[PDB]
Amino acid sequence: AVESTGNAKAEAESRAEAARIEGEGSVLQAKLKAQALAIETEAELERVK
Amino acid sequence: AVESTGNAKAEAESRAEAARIEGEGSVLQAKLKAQALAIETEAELERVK
Repeated sequence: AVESTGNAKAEAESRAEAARIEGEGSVLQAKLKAQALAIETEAELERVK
Repeated sequence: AVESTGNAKAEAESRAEAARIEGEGSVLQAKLKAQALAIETEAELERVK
């Protein structure tokens, strides 16, 4: 019981870790993507104007 | 009886463990996904506006 629960807990917490780093990393990368799209669509809107 | 119930209990608790880590991990990852979709659709709604 301790063995199977141990390994399953290990793989599961591994997925939780990957999910967390993917989480915050998605947050920051989406934020820089937000600034990028913002400045790009801004200059684009200007010159197109 | 103790043997079969023991092994079945082990595998079952293993599934419970995986279900729990999948649970909270789904919670946190869905939350970061929520912030990501929020900021992304926010900046998107702005520039599109």
